[PDB]
Amino acid sequence: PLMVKVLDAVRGSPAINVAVHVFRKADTWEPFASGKTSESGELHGLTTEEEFVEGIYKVEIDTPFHEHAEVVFTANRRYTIAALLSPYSYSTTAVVT
Amino acid sequence: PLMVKVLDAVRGSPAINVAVHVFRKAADDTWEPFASGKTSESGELHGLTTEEEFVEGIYKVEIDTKSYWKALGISPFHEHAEVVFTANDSGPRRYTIAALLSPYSYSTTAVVTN
Amino acid sequence: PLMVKVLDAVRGSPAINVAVHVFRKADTWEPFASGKTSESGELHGLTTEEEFVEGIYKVEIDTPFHEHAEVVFTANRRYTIAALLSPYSYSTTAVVT
Amino acid sequence: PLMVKVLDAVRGSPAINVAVHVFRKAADDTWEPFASGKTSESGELHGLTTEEEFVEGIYKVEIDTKSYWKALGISPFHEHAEVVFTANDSGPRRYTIAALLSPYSYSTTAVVTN
Repeated sequence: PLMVKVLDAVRGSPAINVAVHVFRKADTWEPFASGKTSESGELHGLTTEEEFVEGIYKVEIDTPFHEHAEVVFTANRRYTIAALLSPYSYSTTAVVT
Repeated sequence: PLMVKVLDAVRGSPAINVAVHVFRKAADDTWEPFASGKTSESGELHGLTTEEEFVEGIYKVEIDTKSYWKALGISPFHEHAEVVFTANDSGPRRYTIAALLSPYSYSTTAVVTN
Repeated sequence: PLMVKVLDAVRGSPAINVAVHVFRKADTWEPFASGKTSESGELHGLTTEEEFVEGIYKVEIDTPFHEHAEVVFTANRRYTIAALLSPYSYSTTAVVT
Repeated sequence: PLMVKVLDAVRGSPAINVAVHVFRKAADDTWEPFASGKTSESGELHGLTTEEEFVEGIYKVEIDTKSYWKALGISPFHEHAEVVFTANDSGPRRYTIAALLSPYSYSTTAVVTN
């Protein structure tokens, strides 16, 4: 029900072996799921539909400048959270089907 | 030293009266409130901080986009647009966080000057 | 060797049934390939590796404001041209593997 | 009535001295040269046209990004960043084309004011 795809805007490639942390809003953040992006820049199998209940979720992407993406959304369909990384910028898109 | 500029990609206009919250990471890893405001008619927010108070650290900028879109009659995806970055670790710099907003997508760009 | 994916940033969905025209630089533009995006917002089978030779290509995406994406690049790997559409903005990303 | 602003997402800075070419579609569907210039130290380009000459029509803005990146020591994907749009079909408006550049990605946003 939830997938994450990370792309590298400098190289035009998947961002590989990037640590991704997913949190669910308790109201502090409690760890929900995590992994490292694959060769395709993807992270699948983070959760099941049974455990991916309604609530607020945060996707953190931990890769001369340090910045960090934090994607916060209400969920519950299938969700793809895409992020495109640059040294001084990122973009994120949600595809909900 | 710290400003925020927000554009609306649905209207092709500045995003006006968008709430922005800035936090700074404290030594014990909590987020302390640092500054807040709302964007002007030009989609800009100035006066968040002074050079004295904007010390080296890790800062989190949250742009309250859900409230913005809903007031426009759009049901958006994200709660906020958010970015975390390290500031002033090579001495004082001036930072503009430039955000481009769509209901299901956003970008945040740091424009850093010396 | 060449695929195109179109997304809708207002709806968080594939952009479906959007006409896409591909041109190759002759130096005017001559039609190289075209189609309409599928249910997944994708356009596959535009060309074969044999015919996708080195050169300059242009991908045109024809969907109170009218604007139009034109993505121009030198090719020749596999190329994914992604575009994300908004009423007054678009983004495009190239993933080359 | 027509300005261009360009940011560099690799350097987190304005994109300076980037060539920009604007074209207008003629009645017989050819593209006629309309205006050109280079961005300033602030990444901005003004003075492309006057209100008189910026009539209703379809305009194409090309930002010469390949030359820009290569001078920086980056091998980019695109030849240019390009956008085609209809201008002034509801009477005169002022347009800013705001571009955000990375080697393998860009966005172009029209900020339209009355």
